[PDB]
Amino acid sequence: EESEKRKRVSSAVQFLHDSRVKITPAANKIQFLKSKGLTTEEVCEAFEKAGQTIPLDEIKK
Ligand SMILES: CCN1C(=O)c2ccccc2Sc2cc(NC(=O)Cc3ccc(F)cc3)ccc21
Repeated sequence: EESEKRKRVSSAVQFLHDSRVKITPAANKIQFLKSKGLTTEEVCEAFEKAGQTIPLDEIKK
């Protein structure tokens, strides 16, 4: 749980840093990360650690 959480968040951060990912809508990114088993908590953390505007309009909670 703990180790898999750390790894998910870290993978999400590198994901958000990908130049091809960055130019896509926030919605795409959230939905993909959710399909990757991240919690909304972890999604929010990833955006923070990646220094990217946490997408405020959060539909999928
Ligand atoms: C091929 C480039 N790319 C996308 O275009 C893209 C853009 C928005 C949403 C999903 C995708 S699929 C995709 C995935 C990835 N990376 C992974 O699938 C690896 C990964 C990322 C986050 C995780 F939580 C687990 C594995 C990189 C670029 C990329």
